[PDB]
Amino acid sequence: MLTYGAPFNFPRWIDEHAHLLKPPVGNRQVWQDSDFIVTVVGGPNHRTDYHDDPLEEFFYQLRGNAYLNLWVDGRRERADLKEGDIFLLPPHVRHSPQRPEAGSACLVIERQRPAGMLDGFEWYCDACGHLVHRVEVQLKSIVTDLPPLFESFYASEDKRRCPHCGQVHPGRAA
Amino acid sequence: MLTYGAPFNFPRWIDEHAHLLKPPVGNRQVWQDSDFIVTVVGGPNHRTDYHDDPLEEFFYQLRGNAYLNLWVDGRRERADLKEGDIFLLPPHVRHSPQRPEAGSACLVIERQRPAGMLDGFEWYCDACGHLVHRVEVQLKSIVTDLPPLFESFYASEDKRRCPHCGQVHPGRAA
Ligand SMILES: O=C(O)c1ccccn1
Ligand SMILES: O=C(O)c1ccccn1
Ligand SMILES: [Fe+2]
Ligand SMILES: [Fe+2]
Ligand SMILES: [Fe+2]
Ligand SMILES: [Fe+2]
Repeated sequence: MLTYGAPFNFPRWIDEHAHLLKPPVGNRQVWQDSDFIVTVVGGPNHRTDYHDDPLEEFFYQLRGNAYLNLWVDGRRERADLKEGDIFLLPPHVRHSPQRPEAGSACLVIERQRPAGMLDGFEWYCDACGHLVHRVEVQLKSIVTDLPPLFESFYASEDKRRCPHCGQVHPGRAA
Repeated sequence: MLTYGAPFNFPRWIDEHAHLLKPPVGNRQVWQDSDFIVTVVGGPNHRTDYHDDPLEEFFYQLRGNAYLNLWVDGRRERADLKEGDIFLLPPHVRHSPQRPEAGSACLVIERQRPAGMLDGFEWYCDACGHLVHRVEVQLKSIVTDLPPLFESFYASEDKRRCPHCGQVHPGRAA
């Protein structure tokens, strides 16, 4: 059977879910309990965490523009997602997506992670660039598994303290 | 490093590869040697084989219209991919994509299959509906692993012969 339902018009779906593609929610997963995790992410949203995904991430910036702050070869780099761009991110490339525009929409496709394959979330020192804190998580549900992780970092000067230079990371906004 | 390169404009890429999105080639994979197999499929193309994919298939019909002939719950059914539609096909749902329109373009995303996880290709009797022939294949490369499979079916009245009613399947065109 068609477990995931029939085909349906994507622009219409995006328009119908526009109220969820903005703060405070910001994103909406298309199908539940599927192997391919298909999400539409809107904006505005800025963030300071880097994601270490053990599998690939596919991006197709449908409306508006965004960018990914990356670590590439030990250096801070930026990959721009201009409207119309597609991009495939290799496993483990650290990325912090920034989505400054309201009304923007990006198709992001990932795979469910197998048991034992963990995701990392990391923060780096604005002053010296050293890793400040890393949490590894078995990501089963984004909604329940992820926000408390972020909240616990923001609430803790210990977690936010750079082990190299001692500077306390700002937390939620940089 | 960005193994798969930087982001790039998708409509421009599709326009630049338009000569490959029509007979005799018909499709073009976007990135090589990636876990996510990302393809753009054009037209026109009609076919008689059903695919039994052990993993999910994601579709986004970007330009023009297409449709999938399916077996759902023991009955012949059709899922239309109208321009703008997205669709997620569950594993093992038999599907025969038909792409009647020139200039059409559909984003199709699949995963590389692990060793031991095989794809099936099947043909069914137009008269009685019984399975006529099935081949299982470890799909490593579409270009080399798949066309000879199809050719060997078309060239063989034995393979094309229905075991229930004896009718010889037409082969390439129905
Ligand atoms: O939710 C994710 O997995 C993700 C996607 C893009 C950038 C950072 N994180
Ligand atoms: O190439 C495939 O895996 C495929 C895709 C869609 C329909 C039939 N086959
Ligand atoms: Fe990510
Ligand atoms: Fe520091
Ligand atoms: Fe298929
Ligand atoms: Fe038959």
